[PDB]
Amino acid sequence: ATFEIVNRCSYTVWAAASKGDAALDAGGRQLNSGESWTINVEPGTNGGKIWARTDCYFDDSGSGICKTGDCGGLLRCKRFGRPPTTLAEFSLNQYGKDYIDISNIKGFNVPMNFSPTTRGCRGVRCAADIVGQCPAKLKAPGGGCNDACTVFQTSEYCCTTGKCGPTEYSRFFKRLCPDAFSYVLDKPTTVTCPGSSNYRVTFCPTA
Repeated sequence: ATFEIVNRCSYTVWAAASKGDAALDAGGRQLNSGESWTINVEPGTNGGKIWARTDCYFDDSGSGICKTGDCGGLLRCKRFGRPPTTLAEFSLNQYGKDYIDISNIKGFNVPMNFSPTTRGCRGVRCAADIVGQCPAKLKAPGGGCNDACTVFQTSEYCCTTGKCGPTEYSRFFKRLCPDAFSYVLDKPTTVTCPGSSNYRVTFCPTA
């Protein structure tokens, strides 16, 4: 499947694409404002994510740090990123269908739009100014708005027991973006698309 990853933000992002134990395509690439990086994700990829990293430094080997979404210091992500990360999440060719979402379970750093570029299904977006509105106790000094699991490490916020309900904090994310996951047991905002659909993810889709 083809994912086109567009940076509409006014600032540079370092895009990332991983399934947790490996890269998807090259794993990470810088996107200046307006740039696009096109990737190929293997059919059948289950549990893939794309995200943006902010305020990154990399040496000539591709080693360094990012203030949000750092994946073990690598330009070319093998692993998931350090919260806070707005996540575009997808499992493809799962019994004939593709499943996509955006999640704020791991916080929010950059606004995003996740949309098919083929027919049969609708996109989802989390565009609101979550960083600007972020509860004081959730604010990430490095930038972004952490998830309460990250901050507070409780069974309730992190759904450790598979039993958890909404919280003031999940509800904050949910108010700003009702079409993204806010906690582990949120009513699902997963969209079913045709198997082998294609997609575009856009950072800062409105601004």
